[PDB]
Amino acid sequence: QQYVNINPPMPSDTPGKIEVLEFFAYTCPHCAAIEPMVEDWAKTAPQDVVLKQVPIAFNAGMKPLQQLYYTLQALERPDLHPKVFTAIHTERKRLFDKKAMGEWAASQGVDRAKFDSVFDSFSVQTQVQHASQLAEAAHIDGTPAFAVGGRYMTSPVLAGNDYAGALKVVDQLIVQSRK
Repeated sequence: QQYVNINPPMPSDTPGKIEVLEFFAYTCPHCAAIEPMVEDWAKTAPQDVVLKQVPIAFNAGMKPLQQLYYTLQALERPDLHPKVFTAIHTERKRLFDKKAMGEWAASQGVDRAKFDSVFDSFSVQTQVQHASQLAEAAHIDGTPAFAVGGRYMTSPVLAGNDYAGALKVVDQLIVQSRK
């Protein structure tokens, strides 16, 4: 009813843990709205569950925003991740290409040369490719969306058009994923 099956199931990337993938995009207003609720949910999630946030690209212009996510993670600035949403949606900053992104990161204390180097790195390119591979295998059709255990997919729309309802379904799917 409030979720769909992923067939064939996706293989697990975290032994002994149930993976929850939140597929998101920085440009998605609902991803921005749900982000603090996801961060709060992650604080109380079961210890055998791991949350991964996976940036997606439905058109090629979204690929720099995938690179931005993995660049901030590689620079060990996860504090800047929620601030990207705020900068784009509340402060109306146009953080849509590498140049604007690097200027914004530099204003946040990131060395510009390191940002630019990491943004172009093979490691980031591989993570972006993997993010799009995961979205393809999970049969993504919008954001925000949640894949649970590599086997089930839900979203606020599927869970009765409600953010908290989506996370309640995620909780139900976690129990199901343990069998």
